[PDB]
Amino acid sequence: GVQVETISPGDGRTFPKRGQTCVVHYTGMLEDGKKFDSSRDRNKPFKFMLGKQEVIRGWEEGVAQMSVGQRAKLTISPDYAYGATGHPGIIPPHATLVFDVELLKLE
Ligand SMILES: CO[C@H]1C[C@@H]2CC[C@@H](C)[C@@](O)(O2)C(=O)C(=O)N2CCCC[C@H]2C(=O)O[C@H]([C@H](C)C[C@@H]2CC[C@@H](O)[C@H](OC)C2)CC(=O)[C@H](C)/C=C(\C)[C@@H](O)[C@@H](OC)C(=O)[C@H](C)C[C@H](C)/C=C/C=C/C=C/1C
Repeated sequence: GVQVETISPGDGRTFPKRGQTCVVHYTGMLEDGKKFDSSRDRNKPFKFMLGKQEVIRGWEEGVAQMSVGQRAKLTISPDYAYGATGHPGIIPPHATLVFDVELLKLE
């Protein structure tokens, strides 16, 4: 599944609702491997709508349990990421992913 380890705590009260836009900064890497993506490097936060199957399961369930201002290490097993197929040209089959995700605001 997805393990969530807090890097910095949020307010512990303001959690995303289903259908709400989450505004996040993230860095993604293969577990004990190469960094493949970082929204911080392009200086523009990433946005997705929760409960719309817009992102991988590990992100859906991981961000759902985070409060505003929280920064966490998400360790996402293959079944909650890109599984046996992988993501063409970037993520190989059976890849465990590690994301550093900070929940900046809700809109
Ligand atoms: C250039 O950068 C890419 C993202 C890259 C792709 C490759 C991966 C390594 C990665 O580097 O991100 C990455 O770090 C990663 O794994 N991500 C992105 C950060 C959130 C978690 C994860 C993810 O789920 O990506 C996502 C993953 C790759 C595919 C989805 C996985 C869940 C599954 O249910 C979806 O089926 C549909 C497909 C990509 C996204 O986060 C984007 C935003 C969402 C989609 C494309 C779909 O949800 C789509 O559905 C029609 C939409 O509703 C969108 C909003 C419609 C508009 C027009 C499309 C915008 C496309 C944006 C693409 C962006 C910014």
